[PDB]
Amino acid sequence: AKQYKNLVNGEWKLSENEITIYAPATGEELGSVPAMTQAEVDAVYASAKKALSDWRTLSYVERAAYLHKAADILVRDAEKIGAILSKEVAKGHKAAVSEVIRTAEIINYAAEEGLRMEGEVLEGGSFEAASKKKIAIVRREPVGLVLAISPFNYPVNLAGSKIAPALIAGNVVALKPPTQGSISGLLLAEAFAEAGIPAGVFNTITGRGSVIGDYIVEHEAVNFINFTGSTPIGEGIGKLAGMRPIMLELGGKDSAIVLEDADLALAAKNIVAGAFGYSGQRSTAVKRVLVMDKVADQLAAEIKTLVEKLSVGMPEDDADITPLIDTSAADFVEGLIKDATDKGATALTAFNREGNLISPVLFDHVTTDMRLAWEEPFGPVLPIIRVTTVEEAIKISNESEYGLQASIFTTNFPKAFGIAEQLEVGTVHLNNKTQRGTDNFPFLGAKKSGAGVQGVKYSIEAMTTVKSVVFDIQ
Amino acid sequence: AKQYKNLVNGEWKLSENEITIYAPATGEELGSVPAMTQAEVDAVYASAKKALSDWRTLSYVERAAYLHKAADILVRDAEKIGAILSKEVAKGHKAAVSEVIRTAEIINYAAEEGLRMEGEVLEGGSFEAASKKKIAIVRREPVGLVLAISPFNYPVNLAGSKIAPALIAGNVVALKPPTQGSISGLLLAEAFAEAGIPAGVFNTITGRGSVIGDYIVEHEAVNFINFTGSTPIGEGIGKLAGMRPIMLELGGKDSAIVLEDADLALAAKNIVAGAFGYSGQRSTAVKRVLVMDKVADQLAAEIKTLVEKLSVGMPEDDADITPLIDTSAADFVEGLIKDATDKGATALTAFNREGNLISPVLFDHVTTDMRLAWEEPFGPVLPIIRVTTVEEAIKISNESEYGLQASIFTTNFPKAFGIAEQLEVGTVHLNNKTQRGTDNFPFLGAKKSGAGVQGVKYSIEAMTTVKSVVFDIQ
Amino acid sequence: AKQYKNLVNGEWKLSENEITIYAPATGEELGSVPAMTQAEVDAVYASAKKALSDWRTLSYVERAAYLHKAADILVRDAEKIGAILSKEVAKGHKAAVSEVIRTAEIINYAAEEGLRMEGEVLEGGSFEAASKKKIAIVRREPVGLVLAISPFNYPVNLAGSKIAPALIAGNVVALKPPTQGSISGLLLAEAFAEAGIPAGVFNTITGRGSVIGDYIVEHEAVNFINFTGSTPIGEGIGKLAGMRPIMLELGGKDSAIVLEDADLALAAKNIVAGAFGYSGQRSTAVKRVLVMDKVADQLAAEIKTLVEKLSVGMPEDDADITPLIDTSAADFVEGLIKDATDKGATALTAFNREGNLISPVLFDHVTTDMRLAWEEPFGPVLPIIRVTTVEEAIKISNESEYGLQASIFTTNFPKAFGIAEQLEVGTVHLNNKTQRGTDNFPFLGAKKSGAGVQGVKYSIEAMTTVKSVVFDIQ
Ligand SMILES: NC(=O)c1ccc[n+]([C@@H]2O[C@H](COP(=O)([O-])OP(=O)(O)OC[C@H]3O[C@@H](n4cnc5c(N)ncnc54)[C@H](OP(=O)(O)O)[C@@H]3O)[C@@H](O)[C@H]2O)c1
Ligand SMILES: NC(=O)c1ccc[n+]([C@@H]2O[C@H](COP(=O)([O-])OP(=O)(O)OC[C@H]3O[C@@H](n4cnc5c(N)ncnc54)[C@H](OP(=O)(O)O)[C@@H]3O)[C@@H](O)[C@H]2O)c1
Ligand SMILES: O=C[C@H](O)[C@H](O)COP(=O)(O)O
Repeated sequence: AKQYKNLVNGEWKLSENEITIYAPATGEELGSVPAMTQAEVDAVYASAKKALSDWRTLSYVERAAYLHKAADILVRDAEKIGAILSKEVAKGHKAAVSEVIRTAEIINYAAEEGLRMEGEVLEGGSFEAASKKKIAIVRREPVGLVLAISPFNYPVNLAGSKIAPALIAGNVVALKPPTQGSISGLLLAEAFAEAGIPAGVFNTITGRGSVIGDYIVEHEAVNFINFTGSTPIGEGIGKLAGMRPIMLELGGKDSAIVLEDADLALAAKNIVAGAFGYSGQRSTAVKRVLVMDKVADQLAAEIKTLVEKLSVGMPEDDADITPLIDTSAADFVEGLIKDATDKGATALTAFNREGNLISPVLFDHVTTDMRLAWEEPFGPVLPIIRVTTVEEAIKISNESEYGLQASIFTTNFPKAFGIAEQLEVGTVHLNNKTQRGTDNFPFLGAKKSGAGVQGVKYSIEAMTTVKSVVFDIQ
Repeated sequence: AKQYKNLVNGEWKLSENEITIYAPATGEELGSVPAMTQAEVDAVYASAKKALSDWRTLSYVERAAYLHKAADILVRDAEKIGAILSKEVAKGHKAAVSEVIRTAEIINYAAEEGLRMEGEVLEGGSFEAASKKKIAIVRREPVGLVLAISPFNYPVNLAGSKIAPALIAGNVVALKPPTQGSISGLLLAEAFAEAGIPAGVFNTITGRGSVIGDYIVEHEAVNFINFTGSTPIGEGIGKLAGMRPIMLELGGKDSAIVLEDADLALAAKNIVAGAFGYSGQRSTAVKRVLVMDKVADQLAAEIKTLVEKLSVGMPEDDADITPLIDTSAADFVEGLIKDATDKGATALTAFNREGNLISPVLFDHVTTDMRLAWEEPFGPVLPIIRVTTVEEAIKISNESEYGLQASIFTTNFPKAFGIAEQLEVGTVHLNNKTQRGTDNFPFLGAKKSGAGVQGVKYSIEAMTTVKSVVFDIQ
Repeated sequence: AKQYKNLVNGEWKLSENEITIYAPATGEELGSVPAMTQAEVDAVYASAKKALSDWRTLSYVERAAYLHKAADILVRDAEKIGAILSKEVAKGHKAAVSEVIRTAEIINYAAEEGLRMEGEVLEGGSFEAASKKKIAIVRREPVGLVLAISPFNYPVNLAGSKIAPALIAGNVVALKPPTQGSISGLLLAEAFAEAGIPAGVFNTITGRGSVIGDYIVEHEAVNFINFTGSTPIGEGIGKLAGMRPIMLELGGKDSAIVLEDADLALAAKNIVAGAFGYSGQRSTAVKRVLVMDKVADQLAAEIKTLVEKLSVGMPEDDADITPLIDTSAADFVEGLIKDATDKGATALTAFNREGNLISPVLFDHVTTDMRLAWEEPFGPVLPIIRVTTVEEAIKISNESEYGLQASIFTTNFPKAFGIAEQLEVGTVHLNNKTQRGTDNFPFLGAKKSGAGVQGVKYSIEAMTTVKSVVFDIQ
């Protein structure tokens, strides 16, 4: 309906070519976003680097004021933005509004976290007596221009989680939203524009990653790449970054380890909520159940009953299971479902597909020779893998190339901590689904699941460097 | 002339083929080191990953005890090791012994720093009231297998500065010393072996980086690359690293900014010591003087007087200026000198070369069109560049692709801090030469000078990750 | 003139007796505050300890919301409150409004500082191998009921500087303002009540020292005493506190050391502003100049010219010099002036007194046998003491029983740092007047100038304790 524009050096810019966005659940035309050229990318980066000097010389309190204003505007327009976001990525209406609200919360928290940045004073006399009068005054500085790249499934939340930590520290930022999700990304940018963010301090880039993706990453003007998306794309970003710093939040295949002494009802509740939330289109979703044989039959039945209770419908109706982001995703999920069936897996809930609306499929008796045991579906399908020992569960869990998070369901917490030490993941939730929040907590993935540590204070630290001034007291 | 061996899984192994090492100053045959094959590299990494489990489960004090033992052995054998190191890299005998002692100091300091590793407890109620009973127990863990690569100019010191921080945190390590310097690196390995370091926890790799260099870095078994060397090789390591974390300490072109109110005698003393130490083969060396014109004539004269008193001779005689590491290095330095001369630079001290022993050359009236104004010589040649304003000095300093350190000589310390904020370097020393110490201080380079922050406590943090355990209080 | 009430368990209470409050500059009747009995104090403390359980179990975000709301209300009523504050303690009208604004900023900053207080996870294996599986989860908790006692010269700012840090951490608070200043304190309490602070979480106490003075401190319900006032009164509070924690902000006699290379005009500007602000009725004020004799004549002349131009008049006219707080204070200041004159000091500005309005008196050639060299006047009188060495200045400065802050005026900052290390004070300001701000900086006094460390984050730590939970991983 509307022709959207990029925020470039404090002004709204059209491009010669544009990309029409459609609602994945209905095909409704939502608008268009610019298809930037390489020359327009250069202008965005040139504007950012020119604004950096005056921006980093502002006080922390002044930079924090801008972020607070943008958060206030997001809360004001949460219904407006969430309504469009719901259509753009086929997310439940209420869930879409919640994302906008959560984004404002992260921006506010990042502003107050970052303005309290402190330095250190180190003593030369800690290392050698002859240097006892030498001290080091170590203060934090920005890294420069941060390229922020958000994913389709949380195009606003996982944009703000990068923009706010970067800006408070004195960096300038360019946001590359996902094409499917660029409208919501540009709506987020409108809030920062209305808040008065100085020209060039924050800008947006839109275009198909397959066309301009490598160019925006390879560009020498960029000092830092903060990316959330698929593991293959993250792999390429790692190569193109060279020796420049990066943060990557990539794929996940979070395991849920259920021991013999677990509250099976509580486990089934958390497993189903985490696995099928947003139709399973989340990196921190429960994506495989590793359950001890003794309790597998009872756990599978309780999970099944809850899966049968999930609603399947449209975003406007706040259905639990909504249509997937596009046809390719549904075809990929259907293939994984077909593979499990052909190899003897027991489908405890039935596969059905209407367009790209896939019903929630629960598989039992999944074996490691099935693709569904390892590949990230990003769809509403959950495998149950039976194990005989906790060592096997740890073994199978760590054999995955992914290591984002894991859940352990048990009443023996000392043992759970011991298991957690052996799991090659960033975060382990006890008797709870895997999840990124609360946003002050650390969020990181091991192995192919990412690089660097996020969460608010951790993001700020990652996107800063240090400047040491050393002198001798006389 | 001994046949030296690599430390592999608690055993000392020769290889089918070996590399003969010669003292660069005299041609004396010092011994041979193995020329490992790719399969032998695979065996090293396999051994390390197998030892990781038992090593990381030990207590901090147990791991610290091994490091203290190794440091004690280094101090005991400082003269023996220093004598060979002096010959192998043409470093002054006394300075070579000092390197070994400093290495023991770093190992001891890293052991006591790392054993005090602490985690953090985060409150869910800091972010949202509904999560006030949720807490995150965040503990530190090793990253896994660290590949340490040291340079020829400090093959023992800049090996220990990587090994000890990694080991205390629970990482396993493979050390790839420089070929010219590998004997010294294997002598360091002997100390760790005699200290009883468990088999596979620490290993060595030798071989020409031009044949196995890419292979040891690209190997998927490596979780972390900690490298010190040239910028082009560091640039390639960043690409081959992919998404994996790295630390790079690359080239330097440190500027010495001398203002009109400077103590010229103090500036000349620090500039000469820092520029010509080890014949200028140091990354943190003063490599260009940016001096206000008003004081340039007198500074240049006082620097000249000190340069003329530097001793030029052999490493065994503890000469200030020793022969460069190889003929190519000397040819490169002579090339830079010719470029400056042809373009009109004033040679305050004459260029003379006997073999690869180059006399110390001081140039005045160097211009930005000369290669010596920018390229890292790694030889005993120092340019003086006159400026008319401090702004110009800052601009010329930041025009360099390097940004390791900088010195400011002035009596106005508030203004010196303001200049320091604008310099694109890791560390700024006031009224003192640039230097890495004290080793507890942060050490880092901006732009093409590196990635990550070293210094003991910073090295430990860089080579650890975090493991978060989240649960709800009831 | 209205009859004011105490906030007690969410209700506003009069007492059978009251205390009428008059403007020190005019005798104007401003209103009355209750003269509480010991039994009414018991009710205040009982209500606070009754509310503690529900208050400390709220989330940090919930507690922060109350403080932010209260700060907003103070900004709204800054003109209303400041107008009364100006009359109550004879502070300049504009300065009084500024105090209210500064209080709001401190309340906001404390709220966001406190909600981010983090805990620690400690490793048993850091100390002994046998305990390597034992970890300590250390979290912050409030100390309980904090008694906050504010001073007459900052009855709102130095109340909020205690209330807000205490409340965010989960403490409950009882505010005892000074009698002269009690109205302004109760006006501050109205803001917290309007913000919805739960009943009993924050309360006020007013009354006569002859009835409740020692009683409010001795009461066993009080877990923490946070006091700003005179040193003798602080001494007594320490005794009555027993083993309970306290914070004391007492008197000062800040030295301003002026070296031969100092900018005398800048030094004179800062010395005069710091010494005569609010007629010198501040503990953190330049109260004695220690100047090298070579520059003393020129410095004294620069100070003299500035002192002569200070305005002397009424709070309503924003005069530089306003009437002192009461007659006894003015008599005490006159006595110090007479002693200095009788012992031979040179009066560079004339002494005049109308009522309790004393004109600013500058003395030169002050010797350390004069009372004015040591005793805190709390009036507009400044001595200049000439020295011949820096060592003499340090000795004379440290001979004082006070050690709050000090100023050093010089262009040699390395030397200034060396001097600062030897000065027995909390804070040393270089080329600037002594001052408490910025409020995130530490504020503390050595020797008889106080106990504990204030500034926002330091005040929160002081008014919290830790709770350690230790268990073994299995
Ligand atoms: N770990 C986490 O925190 C987290 C959170 C959310 C999602 N994810 C992961 O993200 C994936 C799903 O999201 P997605 O489908 O949007 O991922 P994607 O296809 O990798 O795209 C992610 C972002 O990268 C951009 N991009 C694509 N090609 C690029 C290139 N060559 N160079 C630079 N940027 C390029 C895309 O732009 P276009 O939209 O124009 O292609 C988009 O904005 C899943 O694997 C999921 O696990 C991870
Ligand atoms: N910033 C610092 O802390 C610091 C300190 C010292 C030196 N440096 C820098 O290091 C440079 C001089 O040292 P250098 O001559 O030893 O540097 P270099 O030629 O880059 O070699 C450094 C190390 O890398 C190895 N290497 C070579 N090719 C490799 C490859 N393709 N892949 C992986 N590793 C490879 C070398 O082994 P071989 O010997 O077998 O080639 C050696 O052990 C200067 O630029 C100096 O500024 C920096
Ligand atoms: O891609 C989705 C990520 O997992 C995201 O963090 C989901 O949000 P949550 O886990 O915080 O609920």
